[PDB]
Amino acid sequence: FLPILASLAAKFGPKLFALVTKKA
Repeated sequence: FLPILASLAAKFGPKLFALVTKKA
């Protein structure tokens, strides 16, 4: 889903992957 942008949100946001994608 998406090009790299979704994974960039994940990587540059450890805040974002923990919050948005709930991986924390």
